[PDB]
Amino acid sequence: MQQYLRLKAQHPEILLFYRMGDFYELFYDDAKRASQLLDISLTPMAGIPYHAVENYLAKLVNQGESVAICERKVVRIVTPGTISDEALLQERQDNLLAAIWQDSKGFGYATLDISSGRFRLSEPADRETMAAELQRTNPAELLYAEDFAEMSLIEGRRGLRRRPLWEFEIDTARQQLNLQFGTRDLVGFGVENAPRGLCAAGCLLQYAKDTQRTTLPHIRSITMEREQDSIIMDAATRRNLEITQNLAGGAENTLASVLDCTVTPMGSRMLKRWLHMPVRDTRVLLERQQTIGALQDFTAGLQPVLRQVGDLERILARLALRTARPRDLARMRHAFQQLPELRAQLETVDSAPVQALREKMGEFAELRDLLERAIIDTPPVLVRDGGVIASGYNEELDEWRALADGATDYLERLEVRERERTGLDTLKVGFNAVHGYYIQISRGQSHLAPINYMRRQTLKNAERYIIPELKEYEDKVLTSKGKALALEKQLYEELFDLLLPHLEALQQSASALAELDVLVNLAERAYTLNYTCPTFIDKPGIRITEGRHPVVEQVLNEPFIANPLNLSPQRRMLIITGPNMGGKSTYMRQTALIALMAYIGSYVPAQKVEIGPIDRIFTRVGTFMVEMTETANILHNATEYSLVLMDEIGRGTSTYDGLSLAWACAENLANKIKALTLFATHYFELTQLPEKMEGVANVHLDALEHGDTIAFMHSVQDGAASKSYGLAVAALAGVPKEVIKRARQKLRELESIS
Amino acid sequence: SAIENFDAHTPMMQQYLRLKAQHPEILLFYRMGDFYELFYDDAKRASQLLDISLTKRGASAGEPIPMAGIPYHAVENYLAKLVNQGESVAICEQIGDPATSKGPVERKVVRIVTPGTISDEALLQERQDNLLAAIWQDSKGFGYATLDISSGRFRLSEPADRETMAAELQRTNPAELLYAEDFAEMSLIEGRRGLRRRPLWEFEIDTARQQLNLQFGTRDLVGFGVENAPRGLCAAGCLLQYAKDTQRTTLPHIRSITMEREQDSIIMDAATRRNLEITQNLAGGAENTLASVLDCTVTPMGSRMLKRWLHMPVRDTRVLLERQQTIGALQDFTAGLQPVLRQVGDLERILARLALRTARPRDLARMRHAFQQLPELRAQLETVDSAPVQALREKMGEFAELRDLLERAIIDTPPVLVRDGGVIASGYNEELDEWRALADGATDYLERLEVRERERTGLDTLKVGFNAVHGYYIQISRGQSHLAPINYMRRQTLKNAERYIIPELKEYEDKVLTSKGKALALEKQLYEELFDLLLPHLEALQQSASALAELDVLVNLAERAYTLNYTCPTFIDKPGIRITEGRHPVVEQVLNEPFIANPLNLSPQRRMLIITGPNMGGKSTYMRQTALIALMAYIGSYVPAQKVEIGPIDRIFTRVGFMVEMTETANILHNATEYSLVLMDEIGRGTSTYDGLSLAWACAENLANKIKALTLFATHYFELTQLPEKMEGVANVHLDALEHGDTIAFMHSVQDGAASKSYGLAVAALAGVPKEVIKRARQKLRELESIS
DNA sequence: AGCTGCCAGGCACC
DNA sequence: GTGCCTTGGCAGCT
Ligand SMILES: Nc1ncnc2c1ncn2[C@@H]1O[C@H](COP(=O)(O)OP(=O)(O)O)[C@@H](O)[C@H]1O
Ligand SMILES: [Mg+2]
Repeated sequence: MQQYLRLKAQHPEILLFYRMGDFYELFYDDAKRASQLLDISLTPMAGIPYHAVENYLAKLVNQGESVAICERKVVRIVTPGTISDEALLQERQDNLLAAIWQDSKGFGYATLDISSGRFRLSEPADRETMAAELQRTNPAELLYAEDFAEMSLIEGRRGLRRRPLWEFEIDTARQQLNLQFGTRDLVGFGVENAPRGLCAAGCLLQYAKDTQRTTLPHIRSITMEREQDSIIMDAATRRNLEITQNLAGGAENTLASVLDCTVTPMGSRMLKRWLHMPVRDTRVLLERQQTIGALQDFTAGLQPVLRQVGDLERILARLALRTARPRDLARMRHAFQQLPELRAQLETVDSAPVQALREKMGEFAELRDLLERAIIDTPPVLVRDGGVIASGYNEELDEWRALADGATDYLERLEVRERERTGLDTLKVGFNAVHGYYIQISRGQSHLAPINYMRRQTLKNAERYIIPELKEYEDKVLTSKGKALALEKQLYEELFDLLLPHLEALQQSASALAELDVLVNLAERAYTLNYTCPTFIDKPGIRITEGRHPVVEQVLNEPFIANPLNLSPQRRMLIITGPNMGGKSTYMRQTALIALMAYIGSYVPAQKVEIGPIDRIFTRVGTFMVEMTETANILHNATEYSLVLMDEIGRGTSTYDGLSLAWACAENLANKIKALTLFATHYFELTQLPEKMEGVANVHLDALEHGDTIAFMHSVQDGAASKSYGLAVAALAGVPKEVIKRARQKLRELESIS
Repeated sequence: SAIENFDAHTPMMQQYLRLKAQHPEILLFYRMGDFYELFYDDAKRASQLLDISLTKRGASAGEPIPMAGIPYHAVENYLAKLVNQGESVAICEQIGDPATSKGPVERKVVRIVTPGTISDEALLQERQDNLLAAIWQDSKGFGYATLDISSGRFRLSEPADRETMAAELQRTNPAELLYAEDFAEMSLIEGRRGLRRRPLWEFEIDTARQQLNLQFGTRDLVGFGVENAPRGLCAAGCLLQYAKDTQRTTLPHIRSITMEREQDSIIMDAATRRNLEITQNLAGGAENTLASVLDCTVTPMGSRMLKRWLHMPVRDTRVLLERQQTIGALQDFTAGLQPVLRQVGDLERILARLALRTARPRDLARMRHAFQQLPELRAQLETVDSAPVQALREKMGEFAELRDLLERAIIDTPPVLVRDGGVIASGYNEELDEWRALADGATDYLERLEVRERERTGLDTLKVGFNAVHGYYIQISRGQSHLAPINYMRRQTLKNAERYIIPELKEYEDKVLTSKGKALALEKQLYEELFDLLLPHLEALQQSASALAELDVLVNLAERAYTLNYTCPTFIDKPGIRITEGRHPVVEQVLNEPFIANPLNLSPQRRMLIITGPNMGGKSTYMRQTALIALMAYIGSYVPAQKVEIGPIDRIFTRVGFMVEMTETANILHNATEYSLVLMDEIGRGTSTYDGLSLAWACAENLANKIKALTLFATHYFELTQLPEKMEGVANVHLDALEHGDTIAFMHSVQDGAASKSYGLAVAALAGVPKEVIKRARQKLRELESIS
């Protein structure tokens, strides 16, 4: 046990699994942390069983831990961002490697999805935009230059990896990026004039390659994510809208929960991506809109077939890495068989892009016929033990099998020859690695074992023998079965050689199939959930009719209530007064969301939506300090094409400081920024604003008082709120009648003064 | 779908289905030979829960039988897994003797492991209580009972309202909760772990009394002062009935019950406990809580007690003074006692296993070891001049006789279990010394017979060996196996060697095996004999463990008082709190800068402080420390300040800033009295400007003028600084700030009077709100300031 | 030292 | 009097 320490040197910053029998023990500083992650005991030992390493691996890997197995030297290493095995990955969630680094000018960024090969790079200018990306992409592993200054950005992130500065040298990166894609220059990818980003990308690429020690011919390109291309959404806005992850960490009662009725895992992952990346370019959208409406009818017929395609993206990765297993080629073939049925259905769909996805989807006939002949219906998990290549694929194999089988058949009749020529009904042939083939007599019966029988193993209640004949046909079995196992593997490896030259076209199929899933889904959702198609206008504005919060309406078993909205440049800002109770917050969020969805190509929960160009979405809807910091970022960055949602700011400090801060903020967003604003507030004094400045208007929520409770409504109406309900609720909440009456007195006296 | 009427099943599955029908909701481990097995549904679940194979074993009444199992020897790993996910398991054992059992061997469920009744070292946590509990509801209140099965501690109580009941669940935090079937307030109990719905009949009062009396050996419950408390007794009844059915043995360590009266201790509510971070930080960890800072006990049974104390402050002026006196006398003796007190270990829980006849060999060895530290504890404490200390030196006994029993009965370091022997020592039982010796002829015998047979046969590969399946043997290699004596009877064959047996050896096989088993049965008989010798003293032993735990706690609090610099507070007759240079006992450690200590004078004439101050000024911390100083004072501990005078305090309320705030606040208005300490922390929420301020006003008014509680009222509303003007008993304090220059500065120092101003704009400016906007908010502020 | 597979002891069934 | 079967232990082969 002294050979562990000297070989920990090899990899210091990584957990070292070490083999001791049927477990993988861990020592020293590494056991404390490994028991503190996986729920096991520390003795400084700690270890796991062999037929479950791949869970106590997938689970350290989930928490940003690279791992290193040790069998004698380090044989396997995994890292959070570089895995591609279906056991280690979560079915419907991206898993990225990222690299980040820092010039004096600003930041360079690069994400890799090792499975899809989806390789993106960006170049955030300021602090908070680098922060917004770290949020959105959620790298499972973060490479960062040692010299990286602003660590408060990535300080507590899981699976951080400090790397030398020289891995972010521009010309080493350029070469290696160009060698990877097979080009002279990266101009065809739109990135040659973007050196910061390319550094991030060169370092990342460098490292991926290392973790794999193979080519990665699925990584054939790179794209850059320009700022002006997307509607920008700060981390806080992403979180408040609950796009994929609800505020409480989970994933239900979220926008994706409602909108994500895709059937392939690769399509779930793509939908979620789109949802986090609304694009400002109406082109791509207007085209998405029209695709989505075309497949309205063809939904029922398409999805159940599309479901059979499966996760063809991730399978295509294990083909590239050459790790793909029997069941993976089997799932690849099953998908090819779907392609013709799908092609038949998209034939009629009159939409130039739907027809493009059918072209891009491919058919792949050779390959479908190839694996139809070369694999059985349902092979076993691994090639390891043969029985995967179908009978009739290759004369030679079949011959070697028929040989083995005729030795099995002999040995069965030998079981019946000896049973007859002994009169002993517990006789039987068996197989075992210890002894090879063997006859076996029960213990009570074993003394009548014929004199030619040679004994070999005394068991508790039986005895085992061998004879020249028996051993001679073992020879026959072992020979055949073994030669034919070696053939299956060679035959199976050749299936890789024939499949790989079409890797390019296949990636394109999975991707076309992936988009087809998403759009077919968005089409079904649009139809089922009574969404309408939003139209786009030139000036900034949001005109909604009977619109809704897409999640709240699916979740609550009370009726939703639909509200209008009418923001234009002549009506930029609504001062929303009245009680809150979620109602005001909902009216706002359904706005952010209806816009988000519009600007993703989806249909929207409303009788009608007109909408202008939006560049950022801000949603302070959630210390006083946080509130003000968030409010600061909004005032510093809103343009007049921003959508800005603000929730009773002022609460938390003094009547007058807050009244004043809120007044000063509304003035600023309405006269200076001129951004389209919903300004929830409680200050009644703010309702004078419409008189004191153009382009502000008053709207409100109200409540009905019946019986023994109070109906907090959901319905926005013109003008200011002429009532308050805090005392109303104090009453229903059990506060002594006399106290309430004293508060009511205090109320009429404080208000009267204003 | 098959009809599975009794007589369609096999004799075995009949026996199973009968026992299983007595445990329909919980897994049944079913001893079948060497394996605990599980069938149907149970197997399906067990398979999912414990990750084990789901298989089949021969249909019974037409349909096949799902099956899952685990060998008997690995049962406790799996009992651990299940108990940790709040699952009960009924253990069914074999009672009979299959060699004289015609049908299936008799089978009785002998125990039931449930999360509130575990008493094994490996299933529990050393520094953390594990309570069973029962709750039930009357038309007019709440009955409630708790057992700590591994010490016998058995309390009962009767909370008057929803919020006190919510306080009591939070405080006690039962791993398991039996609750009556007709319980109304599922808000309290839904979503707790180990929830157990029980039928009304178990909470019937005459039955509770019957059982409880019978367990305690009494005609009535008058001497436990609970004969008065049928609301709570009904809980006890249902608790006990349950314990008995889990354990299925006597429970001699459950000898009394004790009421927890409302007046006997400072009642704090959900909010207050959460917000004082007594044992749980505000995220859920234990890092940096009261208990983290104060808990340097050396035994686990002591760490647990300090935590019950911290959680239930006592209002007995006499218990408190005796406690302070102890922390005083013992201050010099902490360095010597603690290293000795540590070796006592967790005797509390050992005596639990002793009560249940469960204790293992290493349990008795550590009981012996504890006994061995008593004479040195009696020395160290004799010289200490303090009667309370001397009554603990007294109560902790010495136990010279039982110590000499374990020293003669058991070897120094025995194995974990009795099941293989090697526990009882030489000299204790002469019949065992005799049986051991006949069994250990190996010292040179099999070696001698081996060597003499190798020379007689001339067959160098000849070895003697035992293998568990075929007994002893003489082995010969296959090269030489045809040359072996004709006398050698072939016994076991192998690939390259052939083992034989002869009379001389088969006879030594028998001499050895019957004697080894005779010696194990007798040893197991001697071991269980230890329990009957010890058990008679169980009561005086329990009183010892308690003594040593309390000593651990006090010796601790003494050391804590020295190293952290605390002073004995004094108590007074009327309500009031008077702190000179006092600190938050916790936050003055996590901080790597000196803690700005602060004063406080609360009296019946100066009983509400409106507390203003900027955000992050130190307001919440000022209130938190006030309650922790009151909290520590009322456990007998020394306190984090220079001087403290504190009056009686019945209850502590906390509100920290919808329909929930309103209710919480109403509870404070209904149950607060002159003797309560109330912390409103920035309350008052409305749907308009002056909505919520109005309520805070009326609430502050009502608290000052009608309730007359002691009150720390932190506030953002400057409107409330006018309260002293109008209200009697109300005064303004503030946490100082220096805008002075352009920046902030939090001086963290409480001062008299209203604050100079609110700092909202300055704090907004510090957040990075653009200057042009702060400039215009100020233009607006001077607008609003001009009204008055 | 590593991998394979008999064995533990109940009871049902032929 | 052989059948059948969980999991963990370690014997019996390399
Ligand atoms: N007496 C003090 N001395 C030094 N630091 C303090 C003191 N009181 C509070 N603080 C620090 O200031 C922080 C914020 O204090 P806090 O009580 O929350 O102010 P407020 O409640 O008014 O918002 C605390 O977490 C603590 O670290
Ligand atoms: Mg505070």
